[PDB]
Amino acid sequence: RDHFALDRPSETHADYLLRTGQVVDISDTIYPRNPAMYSEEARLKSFQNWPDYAHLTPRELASAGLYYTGIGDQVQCFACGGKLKNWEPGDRAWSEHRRHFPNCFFVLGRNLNIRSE
Ligand SMILES: [Zn+2]
Repeated sequence: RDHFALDRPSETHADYLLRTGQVVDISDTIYPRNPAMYSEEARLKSFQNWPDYAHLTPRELASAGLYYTGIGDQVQCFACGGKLKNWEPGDRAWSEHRRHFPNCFFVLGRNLNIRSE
């Protein structure tokens, strides 16, 4: 019969929460387009032999969700898929990433621990 007096009928898990919660962010997926550099450390490898005049720091790029494709000073976002070339002095690595691709789920909430609050 109705074990537990009901059997957790009202809300059980995501599959059930879908009725209201809904997992679909904005109906456009959101999985990384290059997990190879999902971790900051891994991203480091991306900048294997990072020049000294590129434009910005290699790590910072990783922290910004940018993976180097060996194309000179051209970096791209492995998450949403935002490539940017022809950088200039002053334009923050990801600062231009959002300007040309502001729909990056990483840009907004940053992602990763970095709780603080
Ligand atoms: Zn992005």
